[PDB]
Amino acid sequence: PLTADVQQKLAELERQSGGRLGVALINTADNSQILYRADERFAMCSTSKVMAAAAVLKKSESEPNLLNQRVEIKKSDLVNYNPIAEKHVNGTMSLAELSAAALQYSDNVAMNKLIAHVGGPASVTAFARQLGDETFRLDRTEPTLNTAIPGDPRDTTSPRAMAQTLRNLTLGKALGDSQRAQLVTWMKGNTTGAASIQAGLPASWVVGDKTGSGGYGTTNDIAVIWPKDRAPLILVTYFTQPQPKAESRRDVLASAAKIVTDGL
Ligand SMILES: *C(=O)C/C=N/[C@H](C(=O)O)C(=O)CCO
Repeated sequence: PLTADVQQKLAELERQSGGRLGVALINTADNSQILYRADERFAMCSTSKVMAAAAVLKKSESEPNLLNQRVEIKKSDLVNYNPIAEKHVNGTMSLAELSAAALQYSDNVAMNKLIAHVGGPASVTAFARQLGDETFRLDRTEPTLNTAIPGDPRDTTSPRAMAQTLRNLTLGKALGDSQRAQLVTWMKGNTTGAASIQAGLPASWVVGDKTGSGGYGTTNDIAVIWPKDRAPLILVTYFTQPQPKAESRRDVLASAAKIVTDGL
């Protein structure tokens, strides 16, 4: 996986941080991968929002507007973490606005609206299947999909599956050129990821990422990364802990990112 003192470094990091670490890096320069527990299941938490927004982008390829469609925001709709959907109670938001809100502020009402709109969690899972992702499963809505209970396969995927899917979505041809560019723009505009993968990368590198967090101190990040003068990287870092109310460890994701981008 590079020696494998990248593997030894990740093993150290995992053990030192006392949780379970999952990493999948794809280097598009030569198609190489660095994998650490990349076939184990992890709770996606808010990183699942990329798949929901992508499912909507894919449907917009056959429903030419779609992104302009308005969605009512109700008082009762508040799950709550929803920093954007609140400024529109008893108003509406477009699907474009809900996508942006879900992806860039991790708005949980926005996620629920995306899920509802494609047909529920099973239809988000079906979109993943149509992409050839056989591992992704979305089972619940916000906020329960973030429980992240050990042994619970609901709302999980593997780092390898999520890295390949994210590659196909942001760089490959899973989406139309227009829709791919929209997804990349949204993720590049993320506001929640400065302390996660980005914290472990040279400051000049451009990152589009989606974080996630949940029970058991689950701390996640999935990213497309353009180091300059370099071919892009896809990096998935998933991290979960054993105590139910463990605190977030976004620094572990930053360290994982440093480790696997070393030599690059
Ligand atoms: C996506 O990762 C955002 C979700 N965070 C969840 C929530 O919906 O409340 C949690 O933080 C659960 C407890 O950490």
